[PDB]
Amino acid sequence: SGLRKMAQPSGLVEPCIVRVSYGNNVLNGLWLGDEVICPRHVIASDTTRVINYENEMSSVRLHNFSVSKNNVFLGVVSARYKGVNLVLKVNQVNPNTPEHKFKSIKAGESFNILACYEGCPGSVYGVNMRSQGTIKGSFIAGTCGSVGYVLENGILYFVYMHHLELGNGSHVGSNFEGEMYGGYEDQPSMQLEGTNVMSSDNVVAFLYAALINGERWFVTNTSMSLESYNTWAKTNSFTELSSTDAFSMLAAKTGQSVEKLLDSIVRLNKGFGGRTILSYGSLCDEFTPTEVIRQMYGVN
Amino acid sequence: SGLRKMAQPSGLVEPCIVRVSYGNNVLNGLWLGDEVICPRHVIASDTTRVINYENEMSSVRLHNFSVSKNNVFLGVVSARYKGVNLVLKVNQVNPNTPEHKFKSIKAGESFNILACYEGCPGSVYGVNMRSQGTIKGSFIAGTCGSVGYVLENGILYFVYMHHLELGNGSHVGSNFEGEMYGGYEDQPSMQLEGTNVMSSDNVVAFLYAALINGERWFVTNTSMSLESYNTWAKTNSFTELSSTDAFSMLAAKTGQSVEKLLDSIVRLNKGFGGRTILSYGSLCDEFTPTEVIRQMYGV
Repeated sequence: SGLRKMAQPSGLVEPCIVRVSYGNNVLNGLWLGDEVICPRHVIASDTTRVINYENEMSSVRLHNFSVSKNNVFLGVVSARYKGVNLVLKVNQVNPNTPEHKFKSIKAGESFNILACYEGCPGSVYGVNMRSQGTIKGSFIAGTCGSVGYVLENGILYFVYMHHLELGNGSHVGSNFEGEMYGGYEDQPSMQLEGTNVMSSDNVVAFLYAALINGERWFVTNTSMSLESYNTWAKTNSFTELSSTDAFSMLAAKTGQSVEKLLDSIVRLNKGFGGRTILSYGSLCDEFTPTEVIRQMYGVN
Repeated sequence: SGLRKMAQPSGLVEPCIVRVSYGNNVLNGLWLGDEVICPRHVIASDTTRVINYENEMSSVRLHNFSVSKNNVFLGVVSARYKGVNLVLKVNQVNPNTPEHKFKSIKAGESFNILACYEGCPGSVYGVNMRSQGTIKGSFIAGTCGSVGYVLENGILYFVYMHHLELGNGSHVGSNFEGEMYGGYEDQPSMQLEGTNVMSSDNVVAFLYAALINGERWFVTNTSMSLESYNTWAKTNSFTELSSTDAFSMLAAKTGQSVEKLLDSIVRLNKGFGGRTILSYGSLCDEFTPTEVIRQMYGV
């Protein structure tokens, strides 16, 4: 069973998705307790040109918001910005609010996206946060407000809320404190993403998955120390490898030390030639050590 | 923008998942009404040797089954085989049984898998049915009994239950009528998969997505008519293309009419020459035209 991207189940999250419209703008929000959070650009008069958010808020009329789960309509009793998110106090507590926390995702970490269309959950898939604070997902007009979440040992953390797409196609969102990942502005502007730095952690994990799957052609039987690799990485847009401790059970299971995979990376970064790994034509950094271990052995 | 294999939400299915054990075997079952369905091989006293299902059925002792949700067990009142599925009547109705239907998936069609580990929902991902009736999923020991479903216009359909993995890594399961997709036997035998036939309409969809996503290297100053492509298709493990009717909007926004993409397929089959398309080193037939259209400019 090769390496494919998965999402954790979505059932705890689905009951919290609501439809939010204001003016001609429609998107999704997240309903926990007596509050609904959604991108603040929903109250903007024209999201196509620069927005003066202070003015849009001063002119705001609460009864112009339409917030709904299905046939359930939520009166908005107040609205305030919390960074790039709008927080709407509403007249009903969501009876299906799951127990949860909030946290921010770091470069190289994976999480789940529940893509929603006008208030209706549509799909779910796994993503991985890139160094510049963007993700390579799949969002179309109307998916703003979609929610990113991760479950860790029974704890549900909400971690992302979708805002916009960069000119280069990458996707940008915020955490629930309202800080935009990557620092990008919620405006129609020419901001650039910048150069992305590959996660060595995840690429080493990708190669272990390939070994476990029966592909070993990139195996060198020559090992590169963690220090030599790290100096090489600072100069080739890859992150410094923490320690080799995260791969202990993977190295034991395949018989390949991390240092041999490090040597494989330096060589494979030159180019796969006419060969592939897990059907990819180049190194993949989308899978974390923990994703691979669960997917390959399932002990989580 | 962007193309990813996605799955439809699992909230309706998760409450139906249960742990079913018997002997040294532990796998998953689907709990609907007062019945639990699971792969009948959970009854095998020895899974390393050919299984005689009549004998395992004759000597069954209902008390040896253990069926539970969370740490809560259910009583097994009876057990019968329905094709390769084991059906167990239990002493209790699932109060969370969603409204549902059952249907069979055809070659080239996509559906969702809710991968489960010994009674517990662990992950959700989309798959697509191969010509020989198998899927390329990610199932590891303990995920047998995982469930395949599809949502269409608000109607939930259960379509697959996972049984086993063939020597070549391909995955085999049955429908809810108890028929194994592809007619494979539910035995620990070394049966082969058979020649895999690539779905053409899905490959064109994929190439269209690559165009929309910005890759053009594979597009050339050429066109291969519907009729001639369908001819090459027949002797090169590829299906026939009914019409170009499905691609109107894709062909319209990319500016590449279908017959040009058909030409690309014929020429990529021999290798990408080291290049990639949406990151893959070979052609992908895992996405249907509808799946791609909905993700490209939105429905």
